[PDB]
Amino acid sequence: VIFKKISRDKSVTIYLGKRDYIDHVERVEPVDGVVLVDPELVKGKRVYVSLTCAFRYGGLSFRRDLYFSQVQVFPPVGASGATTRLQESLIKKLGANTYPFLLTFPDYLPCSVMLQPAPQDVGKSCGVDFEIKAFATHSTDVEEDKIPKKSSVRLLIEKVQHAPRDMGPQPRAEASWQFFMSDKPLRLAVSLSKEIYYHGEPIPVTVAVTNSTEKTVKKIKVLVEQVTNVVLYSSDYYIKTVAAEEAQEKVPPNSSLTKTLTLVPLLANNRERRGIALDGKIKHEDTNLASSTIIKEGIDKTVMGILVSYQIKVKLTVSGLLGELTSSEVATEVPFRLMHPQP
Repeated sequence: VIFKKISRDKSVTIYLGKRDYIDHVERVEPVDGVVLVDPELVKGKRVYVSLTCAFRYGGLSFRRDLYFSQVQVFPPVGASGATTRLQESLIKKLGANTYPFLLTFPDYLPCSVMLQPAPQDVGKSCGVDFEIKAFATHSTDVEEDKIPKKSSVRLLIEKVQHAPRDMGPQPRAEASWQFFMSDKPLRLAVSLSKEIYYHGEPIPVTVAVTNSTEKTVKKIKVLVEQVTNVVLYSSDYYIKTVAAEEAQEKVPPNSSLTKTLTLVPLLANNRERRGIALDGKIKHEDTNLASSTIIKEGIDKTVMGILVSYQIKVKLTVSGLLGELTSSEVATEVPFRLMHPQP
């Protein structure tokens, strides 16, 4: 759906073909668009188009430009390169005051992520925004580099994480426990079907409990936890359960059990959207859980602003022996990556 935005003084209008731009690790879809100007109003002026990736935190406020690119589209510079089908269409259709622009993403950026704090959280609101801006600027004998608000337009865009071609090794885990006063172990092996999952895709967690203890494994709980780490400006940490299933089955003393439970991590699983890393405005409707942060090798993690990750957590609730006051709970975790399907 081709969408446009006109400036207040109607001098600079900007057209884009889409709002979501696909990052699939291998490459990122460039921002190809067009700018229709009113030659009467932009006469003697210059019109630029900019791409900005900013991390914001927060009145108290912090902002870091994770990436910035800018080009002049009027008057023309003559170095635009080959035009795309969308650009050619829009130019041939809108008239002659139409000037194409192409703004590429680098490979060291994160994707669109927003985070609003919950009452039990000490962190402030933060996120990563992507913004395209077309503006007209000019100088005079009294002022230079004057950019009036009326001669400019902004468009918020999305940068969406999609699965790359390859994929990590099969997620596996193994934890063993020896409790107080007994060298008898409780072993727990956990495997996932694959290392990358898609938003909405069922996640098969295979759980193998080898219980050599005199204790009873009263409960087997499997969660999908979203761990999020703000890594710029303030060191905030969040961890929320976004999916949960129990086994409805126990493991008696000196017993073994292997079962498969299927978790689907969805934002719709909890009405509470706060304290969770999302991929859009916390009140919109197509907002999903943020995709796993894919940190490219050699890059310093802090330039991602917000690190998002997902893990399967297997919790075992074991019974107390004679003399013990309460039950006990042990747990293990196995990481995995969540994102949108391949292009």
